[PDB]
Amino acid sequence: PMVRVATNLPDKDVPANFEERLTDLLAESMNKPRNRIAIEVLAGQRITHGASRNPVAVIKVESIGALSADDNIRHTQKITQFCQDTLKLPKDKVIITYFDLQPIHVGFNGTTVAAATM
Amino acid sequence: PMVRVATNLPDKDVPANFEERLTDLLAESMNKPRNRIAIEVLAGQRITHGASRNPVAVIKVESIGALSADDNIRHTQKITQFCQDTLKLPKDKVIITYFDLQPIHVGFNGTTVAAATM
Amino acid sequence: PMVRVATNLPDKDVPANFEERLTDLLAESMNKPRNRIAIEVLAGQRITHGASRNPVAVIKVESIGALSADDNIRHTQKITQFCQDTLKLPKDKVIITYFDLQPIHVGFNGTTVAAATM
Repeated sequence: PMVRVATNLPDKDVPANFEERLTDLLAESMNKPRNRIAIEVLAGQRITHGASRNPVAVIKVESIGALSADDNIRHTQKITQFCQDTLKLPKDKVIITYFDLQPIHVGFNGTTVAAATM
Repeated sequence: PMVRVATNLPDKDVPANFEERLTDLLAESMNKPRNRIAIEVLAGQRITHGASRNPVAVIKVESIGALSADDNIRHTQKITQFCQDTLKLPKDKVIITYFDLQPIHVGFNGTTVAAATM
Repeated sequence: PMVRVATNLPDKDVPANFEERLTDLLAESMNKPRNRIAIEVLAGQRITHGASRNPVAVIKVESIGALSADDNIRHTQKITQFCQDTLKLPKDKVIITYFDLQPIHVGFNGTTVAAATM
């Protein structure tokens, strides 16, 4: 999985262990190995939501599978709770988009994922 | 809708009301509520286009629906004109990608959009 | 094509000609005109991969076509080698996601790509 978390909160408000903890959280929720998870954090960014500059997170989650409609209820519950706990954001200020990828559309270790599997 | 505007123009050149005005513009063009629209602005960024560092904007627009081929002619006309007016970019220096999302692939308010609707 | 390269390497480690050279590389690999290629570079960014803060690049490549499973083996080989050469990253620290776009989903020069073609 490839995750991007952007927030208008300043960088000082996104704890140093945010990425590590989110990695563990998503490994469990998505049934994915921790070593296959990348997390980008972009803090101190201009973001509005309904034209408001109040604290908000906008998140993208890409993965080959593990993103069924049922799965995504679980990931949204967990990611949202995680952001509430760590970033102190309200539930309605965590916006997540999921991208369900084909293995022919991911490059890693110098070739596509499809080319490295059965 | 979730919108990301990246530009190599410095932040001082992206007016404070850019996000608010773009929100109103997209609410009208896309027939979406203003409160359902998030806008990220990333200025002062390294971007080339045809290898040139001239002023350019690269924009992503995600939405559940409202992105038919006909709709996207309208949004492109409006977003481009908006960027010409506010950022003083030429028409051929505004690049937009549209992502038409399923409601099972968006998390908001702690669950998926699909789980919150009829 | 619209390319985004994010790295936790500092900006000083991403050479000034990175974007120009990547443009030439992708023009050849993808059989696309250089003038149709935009490259965003975001360096000095927080990124972890398997919870590690070691040097890594996370890359997105969007294009109308030119992204067949066979094509993507080639682009991944070339982009990865390019990042090894210029950014001194290990092969297993270059992560790429491909997005194969419809022409109705790209705006350029004030209208959609579909509206400008045959």
